[PDB]
Amino acid sequence: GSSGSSGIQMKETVEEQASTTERVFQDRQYQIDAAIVRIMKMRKTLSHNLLVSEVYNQLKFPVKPADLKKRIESLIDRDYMERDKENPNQYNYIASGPSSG
Repeated sequence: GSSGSSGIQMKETVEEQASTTERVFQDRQYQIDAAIVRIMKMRKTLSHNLLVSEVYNQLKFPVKPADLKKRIESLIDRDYMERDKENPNQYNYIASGPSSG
């Protein structure tokens, strides 16, 4: 949604410390799931290699194999992508929604 009864909406901060924050936990999962939905969508049908490759290009940060894979599988079961009867390496687009360009 939106901040709510707010005037301006724009935030941005930069921190350089080995330590790990908590907000970086949600931002990550989103960065991935988002990059996947965006990629898959645009590509009616994409494979694992083509996927992992595209996603990485969209993410300027290294992602773990457990998280990445998990994100995919889920999405697929989230009525977003389907595994080609032939091989589970290929995923087709199913999500329903209008588009402009």
